[PDB]
Amino acid sequence: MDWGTLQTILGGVNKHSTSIGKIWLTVLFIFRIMILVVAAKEVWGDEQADFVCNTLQPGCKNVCYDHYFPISHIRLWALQLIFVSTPALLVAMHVAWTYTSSIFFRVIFEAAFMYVFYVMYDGFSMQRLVKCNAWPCPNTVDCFVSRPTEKTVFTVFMIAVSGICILLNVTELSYL
Amino acid sequence: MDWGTLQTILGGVNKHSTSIGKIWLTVLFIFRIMILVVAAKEVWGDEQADFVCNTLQPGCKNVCYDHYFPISHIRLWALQLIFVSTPALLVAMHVAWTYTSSIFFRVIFEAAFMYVFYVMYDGFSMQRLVKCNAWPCPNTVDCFVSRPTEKTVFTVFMIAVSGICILLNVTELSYL
Repeated sequence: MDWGTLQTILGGVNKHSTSIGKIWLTVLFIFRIMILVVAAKEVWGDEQADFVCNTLQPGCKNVCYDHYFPISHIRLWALQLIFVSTPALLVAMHVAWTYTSSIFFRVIFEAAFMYVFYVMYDGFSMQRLVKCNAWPCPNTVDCFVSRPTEKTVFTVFMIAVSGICILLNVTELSYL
Repeated sequence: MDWGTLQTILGGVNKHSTSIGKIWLTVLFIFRIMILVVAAKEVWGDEQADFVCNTLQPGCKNVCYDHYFPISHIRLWALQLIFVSTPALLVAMHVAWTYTSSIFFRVIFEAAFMYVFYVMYDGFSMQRLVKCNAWPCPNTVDCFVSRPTEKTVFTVFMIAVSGICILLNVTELSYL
């Protein structure tokens, strides 16, 4: 891939005691894109052949995999970014009803993804072994995970990023 | 093995217009012993590793094997013989309440084994493929058999033998 190949005329800088946010926020935008693609198919890209189930039950790997991973972290992120992406191309150029409502959209989205995330991954963690007692899964069986530490780390990162994103997003939203 | 190694003094033969049965019946006794041991562990002796089940279900071979073969033919025979065996050593020597009741026992046993047999192997046959839909056997699966023709043949034999056994057994039971 390659994303962004024309940014040369940016001599105009800020002078006020504000609009520091847009710097921080474009930086976090670009950042999160890199951070994503660089580790995109490279942490969670694997986790299909990595959910070993101690059994001889047919299918129970698939069963428990959806049971505990309806969706992977990186998708909720990918979405979180895209919904939080549309205000970016908006704020690309501003001076001359929406504009600040773009800022607010950007806030509330990111908030939503945080909440529903912690609803799903309660404990902000990756259990080393998830058991499973699904229908075909004849009793409570065991179902492993690879690299739970890893995924936990990058999750801590992205959530911290979400917090700072919103804090400057809102710190300039709160101009009154 | 070796069974029977002392029979020399049998010069006394029958002269009446009866007791032909005891000849026929001792012959059928000895016969069925040979017939058994010669093919004993040699037709049904195999059928443990011979009940292939098209599946990947664990255990479903054992499951369906008991399902369709609670017990093998040769056991019902083995029993049929033994219950029908005790009157033999009785009638070994006779001239001088039981004696004829031994004959009747010998009849009714053999009859019973015939009936319950056909209850179990209905159709006097060996199906080339028995399906199976047991609990672990996830859907209706297939479960093969080896040498069904063979076993069918020797079954036809033993049942015919049962018929003639009883017919002479009773033909001399019916003396009045």
